[PDB]
Amino acid sequence: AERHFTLEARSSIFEVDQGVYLRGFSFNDMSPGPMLVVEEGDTVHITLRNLDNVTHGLSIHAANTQTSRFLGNVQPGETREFSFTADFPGVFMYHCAPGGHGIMAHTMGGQFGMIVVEPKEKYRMERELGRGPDLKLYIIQSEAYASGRDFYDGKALYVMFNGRNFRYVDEPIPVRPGDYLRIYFLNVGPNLTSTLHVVGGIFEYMYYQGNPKNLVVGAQTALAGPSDSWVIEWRVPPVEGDYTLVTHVFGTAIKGALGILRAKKDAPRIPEVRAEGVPGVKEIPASAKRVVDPYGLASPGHEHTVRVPLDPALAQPVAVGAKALEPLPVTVQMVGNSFYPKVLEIPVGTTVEFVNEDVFDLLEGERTGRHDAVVIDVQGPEPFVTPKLGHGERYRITFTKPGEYVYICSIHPYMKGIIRVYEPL
Amino acid sequence: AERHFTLEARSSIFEVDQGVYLRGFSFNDMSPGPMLVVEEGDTVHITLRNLDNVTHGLSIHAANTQTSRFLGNVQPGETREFSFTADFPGVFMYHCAPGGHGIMAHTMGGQFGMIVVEPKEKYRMERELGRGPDLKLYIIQSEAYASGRDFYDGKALYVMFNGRNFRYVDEPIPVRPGDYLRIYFLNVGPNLTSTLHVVGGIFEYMYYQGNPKNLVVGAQTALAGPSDSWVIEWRVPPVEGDYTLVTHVFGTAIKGALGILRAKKDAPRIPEVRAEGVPGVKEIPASAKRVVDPYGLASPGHEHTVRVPLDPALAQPVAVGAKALEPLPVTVQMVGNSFYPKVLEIPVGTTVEFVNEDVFDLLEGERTGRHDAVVIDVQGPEPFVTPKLGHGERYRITFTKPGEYVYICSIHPYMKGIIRVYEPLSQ
Amino acid sequence: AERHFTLEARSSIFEVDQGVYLRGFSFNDMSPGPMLVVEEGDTVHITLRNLDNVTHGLSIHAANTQTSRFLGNVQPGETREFSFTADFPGVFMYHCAPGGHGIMAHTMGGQFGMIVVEPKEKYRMERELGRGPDLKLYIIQSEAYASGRDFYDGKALYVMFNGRNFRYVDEPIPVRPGDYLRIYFLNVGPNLTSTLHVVGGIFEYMYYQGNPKNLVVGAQTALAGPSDSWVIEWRVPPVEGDYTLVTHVFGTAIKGALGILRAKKDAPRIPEVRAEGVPGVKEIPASAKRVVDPYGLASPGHEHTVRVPLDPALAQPVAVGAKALEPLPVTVQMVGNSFYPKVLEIPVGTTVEFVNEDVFDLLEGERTGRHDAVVIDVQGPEPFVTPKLGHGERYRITFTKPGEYVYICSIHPYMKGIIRVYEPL
Ligand SMILES: [Ca+2]
Ligand SMILES: [Ca+2]
Ligand SMILES: [Ca+2]
Ligand SMILES: [Cu+2]
Ligand SMILES: [Cu+2]
Ligand SMILES: [Cu+2]
Ligand SMILES: [Cu+2]
Ligand SMILES: [Cu+2]
Ligand SMILES: [Cu+2]
Ligand SMILES: [Cu+2]
Ligand SMILES: [Cu+2]
Ligand SMILES: [Cu+2]
Repeated sequence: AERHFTLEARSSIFEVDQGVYLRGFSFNDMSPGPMLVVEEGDTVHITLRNLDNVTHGLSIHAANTQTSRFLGNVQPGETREFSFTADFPGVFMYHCAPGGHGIMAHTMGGQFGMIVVEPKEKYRMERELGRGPDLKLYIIQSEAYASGRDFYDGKALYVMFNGRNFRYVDEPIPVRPGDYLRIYFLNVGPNLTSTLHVVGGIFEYMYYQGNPKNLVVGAQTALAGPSDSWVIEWRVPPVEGDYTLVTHVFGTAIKGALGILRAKKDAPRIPEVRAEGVPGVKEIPASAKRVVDPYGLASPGHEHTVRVPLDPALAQPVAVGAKALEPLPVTVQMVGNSFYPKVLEIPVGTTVEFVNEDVFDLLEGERTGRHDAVVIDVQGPEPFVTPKLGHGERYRITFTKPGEYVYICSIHPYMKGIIRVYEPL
Repeated sequence: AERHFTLEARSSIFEVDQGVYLRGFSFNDMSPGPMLVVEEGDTVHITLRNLDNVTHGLSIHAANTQTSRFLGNVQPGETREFSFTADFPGVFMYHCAPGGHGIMAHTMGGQFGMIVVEPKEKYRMERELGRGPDLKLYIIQSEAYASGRDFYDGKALYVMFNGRNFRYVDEPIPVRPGDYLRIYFLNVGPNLTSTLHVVGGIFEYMYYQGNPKNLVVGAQTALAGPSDSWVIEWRVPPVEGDYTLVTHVFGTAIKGALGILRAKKDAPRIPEVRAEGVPGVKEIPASAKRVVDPYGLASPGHEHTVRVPLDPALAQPVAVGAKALEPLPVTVQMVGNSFYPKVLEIPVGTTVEFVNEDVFDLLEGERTGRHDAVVIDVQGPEPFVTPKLGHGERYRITFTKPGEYVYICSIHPYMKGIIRVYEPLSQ
Repeated sequence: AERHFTLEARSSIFEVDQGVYLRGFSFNDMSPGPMLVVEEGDTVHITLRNLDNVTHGLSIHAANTQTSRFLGNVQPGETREFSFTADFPGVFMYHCAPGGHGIMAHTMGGQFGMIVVEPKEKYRMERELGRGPDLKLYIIQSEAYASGRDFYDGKALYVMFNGRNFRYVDEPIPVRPGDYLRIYFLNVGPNLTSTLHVVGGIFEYMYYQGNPKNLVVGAQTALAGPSDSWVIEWRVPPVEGDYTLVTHVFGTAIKGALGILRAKKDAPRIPEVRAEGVPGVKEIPASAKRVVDPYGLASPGHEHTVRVPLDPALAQPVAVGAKALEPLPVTVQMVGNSFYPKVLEIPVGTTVEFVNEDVFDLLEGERTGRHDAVVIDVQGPEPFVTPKLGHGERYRITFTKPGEYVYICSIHPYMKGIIRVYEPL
C-alpha cells in the first residue's frame, strides 16, 4: 500500500512530571512525536511542515536512500514532500535534521519518534503459536537536559518511557497471565545506554533492530545504545501481580525510567500503548515546581544563578612576585546552543569572557555552532553586541557600572542569558 | 534436584582496598554476595531472612515467574520462602528489591550477587574436547560510590572484580599453558558498561547471557551493560607468563578492575574462583585511611565539607537597579538517599534551602524517595524538623546563632548529614 | 606471507582542529598510529623501538599468545622484536602497554591504532556480487582529554574519526551511487560507547569483531564499546548527494565525530581511507587558540586556574559554639597522571593538602600510580618536596610568604602544576 504521514515541526512545552515542565522542540506538540507503523515493502509518503520561527528538517532511519537533499534545511513556513520504499523490517528512529550542528542540538530538545516496519516473515513465537500477539507495547526511552553544558557532559536530569517520568507506575499497563506480549523498544538516548528488563520475566526471543534474522534467546536484559532497538517476544507467566518494566542502568531508572505491567485474569484490553508523548501544554501554570529549558532561562531562577564575590585582586592590590595581580576573567561558555551559567551576577569592575565551546563552526543558521551574544533588554549603561565566535574564540567585556542585561544569540534566538552588575549602596 | 539457599539481608562494612572501608548493605556480610550454582531444570528453594533494622527484599533474574509479591517489602526480622524452576540456562544477577525507589537505592549500596544455571546442552569447547574445564572462574564487576549525587551523575569512586580493587593483582590466579578455561562473567554495574578482555588472548567462543544458543566467536572483547552476562571458553596459549584480565573501558580499569592469570607449566590446580566478596568487618580500625559511605558521613570529614563565606548581599547592602539584593539561599540536596553536601558550614544569618532531587515519591519507607531532615544530636539552640518533601519540593531554614547539628532522614535513618553555623568570637 | 612492521614510541603534538593542539604520546608521530593490514594465517613480525625519555610498551589484540613478557616495560632507547601468527580474522586494537597503571594512562594520551586480519572466508556481499569492494574505508573513533580528572569522570573534550574533529566534513570522501563499500570500524574509546550510523543508509551485513561468522543484518546502528569493532558491508543507494557518517551518541557527535560520504556519478576512485591521524608538529605556532595537555600545563592558563579567597577562619577568629575554627585545607589531587587543579592561587597563611587519587600503587616508574610533587627552577622562598604517596595518602604544606612554584612528579616527569601564593601590597 501507500501510506501517508504528516509531521509538523514546532516549539513546545511538555509536562514531564506532576508540576514539572520542559521547554523544547517537537513534531506535532508531543515528545516523543507521532508513531508511524507500516508493512515491509510499503511506499511511505512524508509531508513535513515547519510551523516554527527557526529552521528544522527530518531524518528517518527506515529509508535506505538519500534524505538530506529532500528533508534538510527546511526554513520557517516551508513544506517538503518525500517518498521512499520500506525495504528493511524493524524498529527505526526518526528525528530533526536541519543539517550539521543542528542535527545534534535539536534532537536533544525533544524532536524524535518511532517508525515501525512490520516484517513479511513472521517472528518466531507468532509462527510457533499460530497466532498474533495478545498485546503489542511500543516504548521509547529518552533523556531530558537542564543545559547544553549538561548535554555535553552526559548528565541527564530525567530519563523516561514515552515522555513522562514513572508514566506507567501512575497508570499501570493491564495484562493477563498467559498473554503473548510483543514489545517494540527504541532507546533514542541521545547519550545513555539502556538495559531493558522485566522483574519476574526472562525474555524468550529478542530481535536486534527488530529484524527477524537477528535472534537472541533467553535474556534477562536487552542492551541498547542510542538509536538501537529491539523486538521482544515474551509470555506473561501463569501468576497474577506486578511485573515491573525497568532499565538496569539504575542511575537512569531512578530518574523516571520504570513502569508496571499489572497481570490480572480479568484485565481489560485498553487502547494500544503507542510510543508517543502526552499532548503539550499551551502555558505554564503558576503552581509549577520547576521549568526546565536546556537552551534558555529556566525556573526557579535562583537554582541557575552564579553570584561571584569581588576578586581578591580587585578588593585591594595583591601580588606574588613583582607587580600587582590582575583579576581573573569570569567565563560564560556558549555550549550546546546555550549560555552557561544562564544567570550571572558580578560586582562592578569585573571582566566577563564569552568563549565558544561548540565545535562545529561551518555552515549557517541552525546548521552552525557559531554564536554571538547581543542585548535585547537594556537596563544599564553598557549594552553589548559581540562578534560571531568560532570554536575556541573569545570576547571580553569589562563592566564598570551597575545594571542588568538580557541577551540572546542572533543566529539562534531561543538561546538566552542574563548578566547583572551589582554595587554597594 | 531440589536445591536450597539462604540469603540474609544486613548492614555491613567492606574492606575494598588496603586501609579503605566502604559502608553499605549486603547479603550474608559479603559484596558481591553468596554465589549460587544449579543445573537447568532444578527446583530452587530460596529462604530470605531480614537481619537488618530497615526493609529489604530480593529479585532473582533466573526466575521466569512473579517474584515481587513473594520476595518484596520484607520487614525487619521477617522471613520469606519461595520456589521456582530454573527453566533457562545462563548467568543471572540477583539483588535487593524492597520495591520502588529502594530497588535502585539498595542495589548501589552493595546488595547483589550471581546465580548460575548450567545448561543440559554442553558448550561447544566442552563438546569438542570431550571433557570439562580445567578451571572455572566466576567474576562480578561492580562499582562503589562516595555519594548519591555521584550515583546520579555516573561518577564511580572504585570499580572492581569480586569486591576488592586489584584483588587478582595482589593474589594472581594460577593457570597452566594449554588449560581449557571457562569464565562466567556478570557486570552488575549499576551504571557503567564493561568490555572484558585478556591481554595475550582472543576468546574462542562466547555465549550472550550464558545461553548456549547465543554464540559469538573470535573476540577481543565481551561487551556488557549493567546486568548483562557472558560465558566465555578460551584455551591458555602454550607460553608461560601473565595474561591480564581487564575491562577495556580504561577509566574504570584504572579504578580497580584489572587482575592477573599467571600461567606456569607446574601450576597447581587451585579451587574454583567464586564470585564473592571478602567477608566484612565489624569495626573500622584506627589504621584506616578512608571510609566511604554513599548514604551517610564519610572520613576524613574535611574532603566532604563545604564552608561558605557570607553572601555579598548580607555583607553589606548592594544593588543592581535600585532596591537592595536579597541573599541567595545555600542548597542542600536530598539525592540518591543521601544529603549533598554531607557537611555544610555557614555564617550566622544564612538561609539553607533543602530540595528533594529524588524523583520517585510514591509508596512509603524504603520503597519511597520522599525525604525529611530531623536533628538527632543537638549542640546549638536551633534544632529543626522539615516536612516530608516530594520531588522538587523545597524547605527553607534561617540560622541566626552559632551551633552544630547532626541530622537524619526519619524515613531512611541511615541517611545522615551535618550543619555547623559559625560567628566571629568578637560578637 | 611474512609481514614486518615497525612502531616507534614517542612524545608528540597533534593538530586536532584548526588552531587546536593536543600534547600526548604516539606511535610514529600520528594518533591514531600506523595502520597494519595482514591476511589470516600470516606471520607478523613487530619491531618496537622506544624513542622517548620514559618507558613505553605494546599490546596487540590480534595475537592469541603471551605478549607482555616480550613487549612490556620497554625502557628509553630499547628495542624489542616479536613474532606471532594471525589465526583470527577481523579488526583489532593495538596500544601502549608499559605495564600496570601505565597501560590505561598512556593509552588515553594517544598511543593506539588498528591492525586488520583479512579473512580467508569471503564476507557475504563479496560472495554474492562475485567481486571485491569498490572502496574500503578504515575508521577509528577516539577521545581526547583536558585533564586526568576528566579522564576519571568520563568527560571527553573532543571525540573524532581518524584523529581530527570533523575531518571528513572539511574533506568529504568521494563515492559513487551504487558503490559496494566495506567499512572497517574500531572504537578505541577509551571511555565512551559509539553507535555508528549513515544518514540515508541501512547497513546490509555487519560482522562483530570483523569475524565473518558474527553476522548481523539490516541495521541502523553498529553498537561498539571501547575496543569493540565491526566490518560493515553496504551499497550506496542509486541517488546522488551527501550520506553523513555519524555516531548516534549525539553528545559525542557534537564534539567532532561526524563526516561526509559525497556521492556523485562521476566521482574519481580515490585511495583507500587509512585509519591514521595527521602527522604531528614540533612546535606550537603563535597563532594557536588552544593547547590541550591532560598531564601538564594547558593554554590559555587562566581557564585551568582556581583562585581562592582567604578562609573566613583565617580572616578573623570564628566559632560554632566553643573554641575557634581551624581553616580547611585546599586540596590538590594527583589523578590520571596529572595535578588538579593544574594552577592554584592562594593567600598567604593557607595550607595545601596533596592527595593521591590514583589507585594502582604497586610496581615502579610508568607502571605505578604512586606520585610526588617537587619544585623545579626554584624562584620563591618556600620550595617543597613531598614524599611519594600511595593511594589515599596525603601531605600538607602551609605557605607563609608570597611566591610562585612550578612543580613536577619525579616518577612521571611530564606531570606538571603551579602554585602561586599572594599577599596584599
Ligand atoms: Ca511523579
Ligand atoms: Ca591496593
Ligand atoms: Ca574545525
Ligand atoms: Cu529542529
Ligand atoms: Cu539519525
Ligand atoms: Cu547561537
Ligand atoms: Cu535492601
Ligand atoms: Cu533486577
Ligand atoms: Cu529519606
Ligand atoms: Cu606509552
Ligand atoms: Cu588492550
Ligand atoms: Cu607521578
